[PDB]
This record gives sequence, C-alpha cells and structure tokens, in this order.
Amino acid sequence: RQRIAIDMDEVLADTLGAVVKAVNERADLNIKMESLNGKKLGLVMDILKEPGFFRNLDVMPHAQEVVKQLNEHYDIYIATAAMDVPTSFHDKYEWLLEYFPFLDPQHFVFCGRKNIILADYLIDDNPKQLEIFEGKSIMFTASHNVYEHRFERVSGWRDVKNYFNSIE
Amino acid sequence: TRQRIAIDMDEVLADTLGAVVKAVNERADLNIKMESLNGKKLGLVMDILKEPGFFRNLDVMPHAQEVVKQLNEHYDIYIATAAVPTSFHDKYEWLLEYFPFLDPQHFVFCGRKNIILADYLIDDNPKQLEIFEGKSIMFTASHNVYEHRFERVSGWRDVKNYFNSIE
Ligand SMILES: [Cl-]
Ligand SMILES: [Cl-]
Ligand SMILES: [Mg+2]
Ligand SMILES: [Mg+2]
Repeated sequence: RQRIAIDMDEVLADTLGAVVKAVNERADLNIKMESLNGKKLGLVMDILKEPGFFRNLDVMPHAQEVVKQLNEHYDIYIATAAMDVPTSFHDKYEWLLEYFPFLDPQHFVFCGRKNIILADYLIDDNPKQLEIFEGKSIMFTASHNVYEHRFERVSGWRDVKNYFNSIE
Repeated sequence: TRQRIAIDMDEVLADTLGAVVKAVNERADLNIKMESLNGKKLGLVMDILKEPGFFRNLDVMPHAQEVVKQLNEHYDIYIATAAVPTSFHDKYEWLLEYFPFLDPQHFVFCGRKNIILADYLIDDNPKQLEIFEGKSIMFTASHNVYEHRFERVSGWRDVKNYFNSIE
C-alpha cells in the first residue's frame, strides 16, 4: 500500500488566486493570471502574513473528490512549509481539517525540504522540491512552472486521477 | 552523498523533564526525585507545559551542541518534533538560538516519525523508534529504562561514541 505526499500551496489550495485578488483590490490593479506564466508575482508579503490568510483559501478544483478516491488505495500525507510564514502554522492545519476531514490528522507534516519525506509519490508545484524528493516526483502545473520540463507533469486534479489510474 | 540523522527534541536535545520537575517542585513545594521516575512519565504538568515560553527556556542536554555540530560535518541533520499553542514558535526560536549551525529547512514538525526518510533517528520514545524505517537509536530517559529492543545511547558523548564506532 503505497504513500502519496501532497503539497498544499498551489496544489491543494489556491494560494496564488488569493494573493492576486487581494493585490488587485488593495492597489487597484488588474493583474491577469496569464501574465504570471514562468514568473513569480511587499504588500504581497504583508498579505501572506495576515492572520487568517491561509484559513480562507479556496480548494483547487476536484481536489477533494480525487484525494478521497486516492485514499481508498493509497496512504495520503500532506506536506507544507513551516518556516515559510511561521505565524500561519495553525491556520494551515485548520484549513486541512476543514477541507480534508477524511484524512488522518497525524498525516500532516510541516517541513522545508521535502527530501525528508518517506513516500512513493510527491505531488508538488515547486521544481526545487521535485528535484530533491527521493520517490517519484509529480509536477502539478502552476503559472510559475509552465516552462519546466524535467518532471512528469499533471495539469489539474483530473490529470492526477488519470495518472494514478494508468499505473494501476 | 551524505547520510542523514533525524534527532528528536524533548528529552533528547532539550532537558524537558528537568524543567518540568523543577517547576513542579517550586509550585507544589515538592522534592520529586528522578530516581522515583524510573519507568514513569509524570493537571498542572499540562499547565506548565502549555505556558508560553516553556520550551524557549529549556536547558540544552549536556554536550548536545558540540556532538551535533561534529555529526553535522559528516551527516545532514534534521530535527523532528511535535508542536501546544505557542510551542511551535518557542521550539524554533530555541533551535535558532542554541543550534544556529543547523538549517531551519531541516526542521520537521510531525506527529509520527514513520514519515521521515533518514538513515538514523535518535529519539527517547520507543513508540516512534518502533515505526521509524531507518536505524532507530534510543536515547536514554527515565521513562524508557526497561525498553530493550533498540540500540541504546546514554547521553551525547555516548552518541558520539556510537557514530565513531561505525566509522
Ligand atoms: Cl498545529
Ligand atoms: Cl534525487
Ligand atoms: Mg506549492
Ligand atoms: Mg522525545
């Protein structure tokens, strides 16, 4: 029975959509999502560090239904940065409890470098974690990584379900 | 490539039990002896543990800074702990203060250490040691003195002697 580790930001949670929305509201801009392809987005840091920010994020389309399915055959762990935005440790945990209530809360791990994670698969948007992970790395598409080619790529949660269906 | 050692915080890097005993003695005016705690784990203990700053103020286990720094010459070092409202902040600040040579990207907050990919785990809790998939190294604590399944080290100069012996 194999183990899949899943990153939170830009994979399970729509962290980028939330930041852009807040920036557009506050600084009165019209940043389009497309314009961030291959790129990374002061006010932003302050948006990310506001209490509740990680609590209020949207779930990525189809992520709940797909992860609930994968959980029938795979052990699921959720992995996320701790020292990135220290003050949001609790909000992230509470978001996972709200939106992924069917997962064992003991399977939530906070770490920097995900090479410490013992699992067969890692679903992550960050190439820097995909390159160091010691299982099979699966790259979840995000605007910043659209020009990366080294890793097996999945664009969305339906793509995730299809990948796992193909190796079973 | 470097091999990796995962190290637990409480009762391994940090003298958590010394702190709790001290606090209990002061408050309940007791004189609990450690020799009374062999095999034992010990509402006001929870209250002591949950006071903001408790984990920030722990003493470092003798020789831990020196031996972990030396081990870091040859092995990548990860710190694993559960983290308890202010405990996350207090623990990380404590590591930054007392172990500044360690990389914070290697701090791991989890409940069950079966998720950790490392060659070695140094931990006092036999429940963690039993589920770890690397080499489990038991660090001696009052509560574990009758556990015999795992390789035992008593103190950090003994941990150094263990790693020296395999080199
Ligand atoms: Cl938490
Ligand atoms: Cl690798
Ligand atoms: Mg991410
Ligand atoms: Mg411990």
